[PDB]
Order: sequence, then structure tokens, then C-alpha cells
Amino acid sequence: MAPVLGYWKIRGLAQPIRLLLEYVGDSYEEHSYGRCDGEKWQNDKHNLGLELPNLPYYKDGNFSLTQSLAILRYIADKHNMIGNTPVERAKISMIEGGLVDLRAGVSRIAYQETFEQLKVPYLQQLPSTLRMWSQFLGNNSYLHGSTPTHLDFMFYEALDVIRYLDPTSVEAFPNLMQFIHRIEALPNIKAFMESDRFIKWPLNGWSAYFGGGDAPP
Amino acid sequence: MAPVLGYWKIRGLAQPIRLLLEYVGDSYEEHSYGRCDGEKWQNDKHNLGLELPNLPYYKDGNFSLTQSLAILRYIADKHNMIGNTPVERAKISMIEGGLVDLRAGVSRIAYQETFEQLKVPYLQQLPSTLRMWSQFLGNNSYLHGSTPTHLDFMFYEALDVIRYLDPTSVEAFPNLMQFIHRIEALPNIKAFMESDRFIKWPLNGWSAYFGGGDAPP
Ligand SMILES: N[C@@H](CCC(=O)N[C@@H](CS)C(=O)NCC(=O)O)C(=O)O
Ligand SMILES: N[C@@H](CCC(=O)N[C@@H](CS)C(=O)NCC(=O)O)C(=O)O
Ligand SMILES: [Zn+2]
Ligand SMILES: [Zn+2]
Repeated sequence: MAPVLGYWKIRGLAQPIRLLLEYVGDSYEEHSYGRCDGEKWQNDKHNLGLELPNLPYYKDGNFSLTQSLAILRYIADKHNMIGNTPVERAKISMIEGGLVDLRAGVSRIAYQETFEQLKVPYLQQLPSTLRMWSQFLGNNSYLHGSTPTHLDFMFYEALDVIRYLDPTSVEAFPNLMQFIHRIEALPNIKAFMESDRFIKWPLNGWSAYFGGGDAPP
Repeated sequence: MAPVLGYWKIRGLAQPIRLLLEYVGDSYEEHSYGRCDGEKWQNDKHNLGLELPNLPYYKDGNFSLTQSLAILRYIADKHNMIGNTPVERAKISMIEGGLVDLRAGVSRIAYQETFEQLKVPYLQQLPSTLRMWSQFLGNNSYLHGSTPTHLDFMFYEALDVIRYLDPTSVEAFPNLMQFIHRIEALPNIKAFMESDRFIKWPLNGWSAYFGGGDAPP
């Protein structure tokens, strides 16, 4: 019995954790809740023993966790990706926070029925947001240090979702386009994404007006 | 030139940082932006050399940070409050993310015109969330370990903001009320709350329909 990752059968908040685990090659099992599996989650949520029940959850025998960033960080920490001194640990936590915000900017408007109109000031403001990430990355291959960390898988998934929302926005920054292909070329990431384990869709929860439904529109 | 904390002159995301800095008694300068000090922020932002510009920011010498949780954790890390093992560190990250959600539940709805109608489902769901937190605190004085951490100040603030929105919701859980009085009695915190540094209002941005404007309604 490997460590279990529990989440909706969507990319959402779990995709970076899935990408990280496949990158480092660790053993894990997913317990995936499909669109009609709400009751089953209601049962686990009551019975699993989670101290702060939520999705996603992570459970390895008696040890359990909720909160996407806590679970990412637990795996990142087992691999020495959360930095070495108070200054570095803090820098890494900043970058995390910004990447949380970058993904959630999509999430915040994607469930709204007025998505198509919220999209317009979203795209007016996005170039300055992408510019800041594009300048922060500069000509480094990765966000922090010289090898892939959890930060890169957060950043990847946010850039891939935004590129699907509006490709021209992301194409204005050559280094963010090259980052995207660099991650998809990491051999473990490429093998994952070619496997039947990979959830390509939906981006958000099924009920979203952008990146929802069972299949791309 | 002690450490600068920069933020709008609101409680919002920085209040727990102020309460923590106060609690450990470390020296710090606040640069506050008032409701029409927005142009000022843009100019400062221009010069602060922030890698990922935002508010709140924290700056000490040539070390700068954004993201509220990363600032909180840097201060907490310098005081041994982020945990001393991988399981522990992770657990603390999970509680933080929970507390981020707890406070953001109010912000999500507070800016909308339709706040008063969003409020109805919110308070339908609120007792089982408060119940989750009440059981997790259980008999302890503090959320994690036996002395106060950044966690407690995040929790205190979120509880106070919810107390305001609906006093009857929080009064149902005696251990949570006691928690609030405990935090309030802490000598450095009492002194802080009696000083004219202390920001009691607004809870959120001035433009919010709840916990906004110039004064309690
Ligand atoms: N801040 C949390 C958000 C988790 C959350 O909101 N989960 C949603 C799906 S994205 C959910 O279905 N939670 C379980 C529930 O509502 O019972 C995190 O990062 O894990
Ligand atoms: N997740 C971020 C959110 C920061 C944020 O949105 N800050 C707002 C105020 S609460 C802001 O005014 N940012 C300044 C700017 O965008 O220039 C954090 O926790 O610090
Ligand atoms: Zn590993
Ligand atoms: Zn100190």
C-alpha cells in the first residue's frame, strides 16, 4: 500500500503534486473522486481521520495531511526543495504564494457564468502579471536553483492553464514558452503525460464555465 | 531603520503579521498606505526592488519578501515556530492553509454587492467549519505546541472577523471564545491593542460591502 493522494478527477490544485511525485519517481496511489462520487467523498471526509478534512488529502499509514501547498511542501521537503536558511526558505514560500495567486486568478473567474465578460479585464491585467514572472525567471531554466522543484510544477500548471485560456498572452514572453516545453521534456514528466494516469481535462472542477465539463469544448 | 512592513491601512492580510511582530516584541516600522495613498504605493513599488511586487511586503536591509504567509513564516521561522521535523513542518503548513481559507471565506463574499444574499449560505455552512476548528483546538490553549505561534494570530484574527460578521456563530463554541480572550490577554498583545498603532477598522479593503468603509456601520 503506497501513500495515497485523494482528489477530484480533475487537474485543479492536485496537478502540481502529481507532477512532482512523477518527477521525483516516488510511489503513490491516487484515490480519485469522479463527478458523481460526491457521497463517497462525504463518507471519507467523515471517516478517514483527517484533522482538517478537505480535498486534496495525502495519507501514508497513520500520517495524513490536507491543503495542497502543505502536501506539495511535504514532498518537496523530503527532497530538499524548501531551502536551507531562513532567508531561502522564505524566498521559496514567497514564490509559492505568488504561484498560488497566479493559478487562482483563473479559478476566481472560471466558475462564474459571466466568465466571458470577467475575461476582458482579466486579460488587460495579465500582461503585467506574466511580465513579472517572465522577469523573475529571466534566463534561468527553473524558478529557484538549477534543478526542477515543486515551484516549477506549480508554475508549469498555471502557465499551461493560462496558455489554454489565451495563448497569445503567454507567447509574448519567449522564456515562459520555453519553460513550458522544458518541463514537458523532463523524461519522467513526458512518460507520465503519455501514460493513462494523466488527467488532461478538466482544468478546473467540472462545473466551471472555463476549463470545466468532461472534455475540451 | 528597523524592518519595514508595508500594507494598506487595513487589517486584511497583514493583521496577523502585526500581532505576531508585536507578540515577539521585535522592532519594526510600518509604512501604511491609506485609501487614497495608491499613487504613493505605485511609486514605492517602483523603487523597493521587490522580486514579486505586492502588498504586504516586508523589507529589512537588502532582504525583501512579499506574500503574507511567506512574511509570517519568515518571522515565525526566526523564532522556531515552523516546526522541527518533516511531519511537524508539514502539519504546520496544513494548519496555515486551513486558516488562510478560514479568513478568505469572509473576503470572497465581502466585496460583492450581493454580499447580503451570499451571507445566507455562508452562515449555513459556518457552524460545521467552526466545529472542525473547535475540535482541532480541543482542550489546547494553542493550535500547535504549548506556546503561541503565527498560527494563533492567524486564527485569532479570522475568528474576530467572523465574530463581527455573526457573533452568535462563534459564541456556540466555548473553547474558541476562551481562545480569543487568551490571545487578547497576552501582555504584548493587550498593550498593542491599547496603542494608537492598532488598526481596528476596516476588516477588509475600504471598498468592501462587509467590513469595509470608514468606520463600523
Ligand atoms: N486551500 C485548499 C483548498 C481546498 C479546497 O477548497 N478543496 C475543494 C476542491 S478544490 C473541495 O472539494 N474541498 C473539499 C470539501 O469541500 O469538502 C487547498 O489548497 O487544498
Ligand atoms: N496572496 C497574496 C495577496 C496579496 C494581494 O492581493 N495584495 C493586495 C492587497 S490585499 C494588493 O493591494 N496588492 C498590491 C498590488 O497588487 O500592487 C498575499 O497573501 O500577500
Ligand atoms: Zn523521492
Ligand atoms: Zn524576536
